[PDB]
Parts: sequence; structure tokens; C-alpha cells
Amino acid sequence: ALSLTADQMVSALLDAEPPILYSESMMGLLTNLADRELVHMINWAKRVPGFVDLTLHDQVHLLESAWLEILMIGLVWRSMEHPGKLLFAPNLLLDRNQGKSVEGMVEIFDMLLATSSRFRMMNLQGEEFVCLKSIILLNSGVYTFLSSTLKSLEEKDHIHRVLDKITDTLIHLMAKAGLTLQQQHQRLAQLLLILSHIRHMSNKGMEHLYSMKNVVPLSDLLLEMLDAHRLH
Amino acid sequence: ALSLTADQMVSALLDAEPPILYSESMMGLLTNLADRELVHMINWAKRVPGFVDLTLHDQVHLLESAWLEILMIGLVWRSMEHPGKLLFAPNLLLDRNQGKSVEGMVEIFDMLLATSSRFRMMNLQGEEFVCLKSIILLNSGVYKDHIHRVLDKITDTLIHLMAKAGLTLQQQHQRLAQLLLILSHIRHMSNKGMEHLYSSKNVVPLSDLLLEMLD
Ligand SMILES: Cc1c(-c2ccc(O)cc2)n(Cc2ccc(OCCN3CCCCCC3)cc2)c2ccc(O)cc12
Ligand SMILES: Cc1c(-c2ccc(O)cc2)n(Cc2ccc(OCCN3CCCCCC3)cc2)c2ccc(O)cc12
Repeated sequence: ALSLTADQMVSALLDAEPPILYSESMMGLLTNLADRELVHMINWAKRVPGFVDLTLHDQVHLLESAWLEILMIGLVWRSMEHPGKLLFAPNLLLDRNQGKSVEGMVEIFDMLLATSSRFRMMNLQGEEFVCLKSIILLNSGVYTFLSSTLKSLEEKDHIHRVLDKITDTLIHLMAKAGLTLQQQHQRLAQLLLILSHIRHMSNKGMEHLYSMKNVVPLSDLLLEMLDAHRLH
Repeated sequence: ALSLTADQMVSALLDAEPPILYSESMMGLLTNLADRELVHMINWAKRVPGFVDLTLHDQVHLLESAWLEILMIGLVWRSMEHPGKLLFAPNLLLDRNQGKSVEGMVEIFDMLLATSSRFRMMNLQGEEFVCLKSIILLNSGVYKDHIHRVLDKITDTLIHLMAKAGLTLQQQHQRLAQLLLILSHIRHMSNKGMEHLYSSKNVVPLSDLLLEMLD
């Protein structure tokens, strides 16, 4: 993981991409969709270099922290070519007014759409997207490990080393595309700052999802998926 | 005023730094302190290169969106040397057990402590800190062009500072990334803090208060 090159990081990340799922009232469809995506999210996470090096506990923690962000950046990505609409699924393309049908949703909708617009304006590349998504996975929960064990310190150091490698990969992509050094740093910063907005959206989204909340605790579901046996 | 050098930007940012305020029931004192810090925050913002070029509408918007983040990073910054504690003020140094005293605070408390621990492990520098804080101001409401131009300028300035500390180009973009990802955590803390504080908000807009402070 730490010995991979930039080209090999990109390659692994592209390979790891989950499928685009299809929708099979509107909130039910959306909720079913998210539920199905989660499973594929875990498989993806397990294929992000370094992730399986972590403890199962930490793996759960990172996903528990990042799952909505991860859903969102994927949505924003899929939607980038559909101005004013969100492509939840290839057969579930929703607009703003469709969002009003659900109490509390348009505000999130409008935020998602603006982020999609912002990606469009930057001409975000696929190679860039997967690096960002991976960053989200490894970063979002890293400051909330409520533990100061030696093992935990080791985990966090590993996480930041992998994060460093992904940064190296982003710059590499940008240099390859002919960007000057100054333009590289600037673009790196612009993209990373978008993650702050995605976090923000995620917290607003969690509130919203809670206003409409019975359920198994997410942790145990994540472990079940994550904690697989080795029997194949 | 994109025309400043990196050195000049850093200088302007360091000089713009607000004072450390004092306290004279915990929540009353905290609220009173934050309320007083806000005015100084407004005057700090006015001295951030590029900020006054914005419309007042936009100045107000940035401030309304960024104020708690700004209070937090300052708090974390002055709490670095107080392991296990948060220095809200020189005379208001509180531990997590003191935070547990207010329903819903200890979670945010622990997060602020983790952030201070991260800053400590990163050996965050003053010059870095003032750029970060400037980035928070200009980035927290943007979701435009002049704002991005100034943001780009602050990115250049951070890089400049890291180059001048002797870091390889690889180390530079690695550290730049590390610092900007911390801002995700700060936004997160702000979101959670805002949830906490409202658990209820005024009818009168904060925008009006901010507008009046700029006078
Ligand atoms: C961003 C986004 C949303 C969404 C989320 C929050 C909102 O307030 C509005 C829309 N939705 C709708 C939605 C998202 C998440 C939902 O979570 C319900 C909770 N549970 C099921 C989801 C998996 C893990 C947590 C348990 C329910 C509905 C998406 C569906 C698929 C997708 O790829 C992206 C999204
Ligand atoms: C980080 C931080 C907090 C805080 C708030 C909530 C938490 O759960 C944890 C810490 N507090 C406590 C606190 C922060 C903000 C508060 O805002 C409520 C009133 N606001 C009036 C309208 C907006 C401008 C600021 C005041 C009330 C209390 C701080 C005080 C000073 C300071 O420099 C930093 C902080």
C-alpha cells in the first residue's frame, strides 16, 4: 500500500469502483437504493489500499463516520452532467421540485446541486474523483477515534501515510495533465476545500434523515459486512 | 490587493490577529465571552486582504457561516499547551469533566481536544494558523471569483511558508493537504456545535448584528 506508485494507486482505485445501482414513494425508493449501495460501499472500502490493514473496529468507525459523505460525493459525481438534476440512479433522475415533495429535502437538494455545479465548473476528472472519495473514507473519522492506545496511534499513523500517498497521487495526476506547479497546489487546495462543504452537507443530511427516522445500530451492520470469514 | 507578496500577506495576517479576551454559570460565561469575541472577529476579518472588496452582503454571509469555526480554531490554537484542557480564556480553563456538566457538550469538547492534539502533533506554526483561519473565513460560505482568487493566494502563501522551512516539494503538498483536511473536521465540529447551541435560535437575523458591527 505504501509502496504503490501513483499510477498504481490510480489503477487500484479505478478498479475498486462500485457499480452504479438502479432504483427498483420517492423516499422509499431512495432509502432502498442507499441500503443496497452500502454493501457495495464496503467492498470498495476493502479495496482502498491500506484500509484492510486497519483493525475491524477502526474500519467500522471510519465507515460509520463517512458513509453519507461517500454517498453524496458519488451522487454529485453522477449528477455532474445533469444540470439542475440529481442522478440518484440512471432511472431515478430527480429535480428540485421533486425534492419539495419531501419535507426538509430541497435544502439538501440545493446543496448537492451546487456541489455538482462546482465539480462541473472545475471539470473534475474521474481519476481525481476516486482519490477524493478515498480521502473521505480515511479522513472523516480519523479525529474521532476515542482511544489513545499504542495500537490506535499506530493506526492513525498508517492512515495519514496512506492519505499522504493519495495526495501524491492527486498532484501526479495534475502534473501529468500539464498543470504548472502553482496550478497543481491551487487545484489540490480547491478540491480539498470542497470536502469541507461535503462534510457540511453530510451533517445537514444526517439531521434530515433523523427527522424522518425501527433500526439495527449501524455499527453492527457495518461489522457484519466487514467482518467476513475467509471461507470464500 | 492580490498584489501582496507572500511575506506581506503573512505580515498583514499576523498583525490583524485579535486579542485574547477574559471572562469576569458556565454556559452564561461562555456565551458572554463568545459574544465579545465576535466584535473583534469582525475587525480581524476587515483586515484580511481581499475581504473588504466584497459586497457587505457577501462579507456578512461569510461571517454568518464561519464565526463558530473561527472561534473553534482559535480555541484549539491557544489550547495546544494545555493537554486535556480548553483555554476558553486565561481565567476560564476547563477540562472535559467541566464540560460534562453541560448536557451535550462533552462530545464537542473531546473533538476540540483531538484537534488540539492534532495541531500539536503537526507542530502547527503561527503563520500557518493565520492562513488557515483566513481560509475558513473565505471558504465557509462560498457554496465567487475574487474569493477564489484570494483563496488561491493564501494557498500560494502556505506553500511559500513551507518552502521556507525547508520542506521538499513532496512534503509541501503533503502538509498543505494535511492542514486543509483538518478544516473538514473543524467544519464538522461547528455543525455539531451549532446543533448543540440550538438544542433555540432568534427570530432577528445575525446578519443584522454583523452589519452593524462593521460600522
Ligand atoms: C445523498 C443521498 C440521499 C439523501 C440523503 C439525505 C437527505 O437528507 C436527502 C437525500 N439519498 C437518499 C437516502 C440516503 C440515506 C438514507 O439512509 C437511511 C439510513 N440507512 C440506510 C442507508 C444506509 C446506511 C444507514 C442506514 C436514506 C435515504 C441517497 C440515496 C442514494 C445515493 O447514492 C445517495 C443519496
Ligand atoms: C468552541 C467554543 C464554544 C463551544 C460551543 C459549543 C460547544 O458544544 C462547545 C464549545 N464556546 C462556547 C459558546 C460558543 C458560542 C456561543 O454562541 C451563542 C451566542 N452567539 C451569539 C450569536 C453568534 C455569535 C456568538 C454568540 C455560546 C457559547 C466558546 C466560547 C468562546 C470561544 O472563544 C470558543 C468557544
